[PDB]
Parts: sequence; structure tokens; C-alpha cells
Amino acid sequence: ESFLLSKVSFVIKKIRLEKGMTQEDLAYKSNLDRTYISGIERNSRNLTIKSLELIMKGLEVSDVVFFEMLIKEILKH
Amino acid sequence: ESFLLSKVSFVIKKIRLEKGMTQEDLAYKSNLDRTYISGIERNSRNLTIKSLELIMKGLEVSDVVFFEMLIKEILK
Amino acid sequence: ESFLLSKVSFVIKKIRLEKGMTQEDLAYKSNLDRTYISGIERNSRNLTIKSLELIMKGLEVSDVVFFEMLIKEILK
Amino acid sequence: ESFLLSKVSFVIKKIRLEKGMTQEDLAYKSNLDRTYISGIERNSRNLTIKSLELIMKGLEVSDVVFFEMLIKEILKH
DNA sequence: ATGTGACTTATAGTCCGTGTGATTATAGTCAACAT
DNA sequence: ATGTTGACTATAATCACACGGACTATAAGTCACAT
Repeated sequence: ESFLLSKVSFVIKKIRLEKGMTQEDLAYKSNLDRTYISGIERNSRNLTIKSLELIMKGLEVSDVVFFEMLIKEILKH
Repeated sequence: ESFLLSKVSFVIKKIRLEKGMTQEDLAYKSNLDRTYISGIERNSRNLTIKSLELIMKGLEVSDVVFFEMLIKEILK
Repeated sequence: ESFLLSKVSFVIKKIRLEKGMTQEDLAYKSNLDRTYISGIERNSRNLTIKSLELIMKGLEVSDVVFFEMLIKEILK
Repeated sequence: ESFLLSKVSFVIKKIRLEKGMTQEDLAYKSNLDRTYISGIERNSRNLTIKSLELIMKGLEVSDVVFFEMLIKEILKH
């Protein structure tokens, strides 16, 4: 599938667990379905920037902070 | 509209220019539609990550450079 | 404790008595433990439907007759 | 498995739909797990009088009218 | 060249439900001794 | 006869998650016509 997606997918989960959230909490605060949060983490779904933005707000994290961890995950071995 | 969306778009336009590309050529290079691109640059589109990825390929810019730039752009 | 659970227990005891049964006999007839039965009637047990069902069979009473009674008891 | 159980589980669903509720509303209002409401209807499951009571409160229905519909369902052919 | 508009078609995102391993609270069942 | 106190062990009930189908909103991709 897509390189960037699974990275975006990975980072959303990583943060979520770092903050001791559950998918239920997250989909809560992101005002998306808990099915969608699952869908994203599970099968790296192809979300929209707007949806990503909602998730960032849900993770109680900033644009910047997210993208900084995104860059880190991309760079890894 | 969205704050992020506008700066993604701004960034896309910034890079296209710093490189000296036309929209026509960014569309060709990324195998997407020119009106599609025009839309994004006037910020009338809400890309998916996949699309963004294709535009990065077209701009010939790695994900990292794009995001390094987007961050800087984000901080006024 | 619970209102319903109390009325259920009361009903179980009521029917046992109008039939002149002992607890010992109610437990023999439904193959459950006598201390188990005791416990319900002193309202110290929160039984499951399955258990309730075994007790109805031990009381020789249909589900319907039981609930008809339980409703009436519920209404003071 | 159990005669009465599938009757109880049938009636919980009947009411739930009659009141235009979804499972996960009822799971909230009944102050029980999401998956328990499913599990009760889905298969049958052997609930407790206390849990049944919670569900009745959740269906926004009285002990009495629940049991009245229970009786009616038992009596069917 | 770029910017519209408007018009399909793919798919992102929603909504309601099923099914499941793992853990925790508690009912199910049965001792010993009471009265 | 019934009551009560511990117990052990089955299972009710919880919690975090995956997975599917069907439906709705909207992004993806392509026309025509501006400039």
C-alpha cells in the first residue's frame, strides 16, 4: 500500500498509548467513530488532512508535535 | 476551512515555485489532474495522505523535507 | 440490595409455602443446594435466569404463573 | 440452551427497537458494557436479576410492563 | 499558462452490529457447625 | 427442619479491540470554458 500512511497510522497509535488513551477515548475526543480509529490503526486507512487534524486535537497534541514524531518514525531503523 | 489544510497547500505551492514548476508540470510529474492541483493551491481541496504523497513525488521532495517545511511554515 | 430481587425471593418463598414445601424439598426437587435456596429466600442471592428457571421447575410452576404472581406481588 | 433466556433476550431486543434505541445507547443507559448488550441479544446470555433490572431501567420501562411483555412472548405460536 | 463550474465515480467516513481473547467481580455449589 | 460462615470454581460481567456490511458525505478524477 502506502509508505506515509502506515507511518501516520503507527504514530497515531504510538501517541495514543503514550497518553494512556484507549481507542474509545480517542474516537471520543476526535468526534470520529471508534470503528474509524480502529480502522486507521489496523489497516492504515487513507485519511483526509481534516480527519488527521481532528485526531491530533483528540490526542491532545499539536500539528507541530505530531509532524515531529512523524518525521522521527519515518527516519527509523 | 482548516488551518493545516491551508498551510499544506501553501507549502505545496511554495515548493512548486522554489523549484520553478508550473501547475501543469506538477500535475504531469505526479500523474494527477491539473485542475485538481489548482484546486489544492487555492485550497479548495482536502487531500488524503495518499494524494499528498503523490504530490510530494511530483515535487520530488521526500516526506521528511515536506514536513520539515510544513512545520516551519506553520509557526508563522 | 434490589427491589425486584426481593420480590422474586418473596415470590419463591410464597409459592413454596402455598404448596406446603420445605426448603429441603425445594432443593431436592430442583437439584440445587439447600443452603443455596435458603440464601435466596433470605434475599442474600442475586440469581440468574437459569437458576430462577430451575427453581420454577422445582416449584412445579410455569414461567407464566410465576411472573403473573411476581407482577402482582410487585404492586404492593 | 435455556427456554426463558431466549425469551428474555428476545424481549430486550423487541423493546429496544420499539423505542428506536440502538444497542450502544442501551449499553450506556443500562450502565453495562457495550458488548454485553450485544451478547445478550446476539446469542442469549445468562443474566442476573440485578443486570436485568439495569436493562429495564435502560429500556426506560417498568419491571411490570417488562414482565407483561415477557409473558406474551412465552405464550406464542 | 491558471481558474472556474459543474458533473460522475470512487472512496472516505458514518452508523449499527457481530465475535473474541483476557481480566475482574461475583454467582454457583458445596464444605462445617448452628439453631 | 432452616441459618450462617467461609470456602473453592465456574461463570457473569468488564474492558480494549477487531471485523463486517450498508449507508451517506465527500474526495478523486475528468469534461467544458473561461482568463
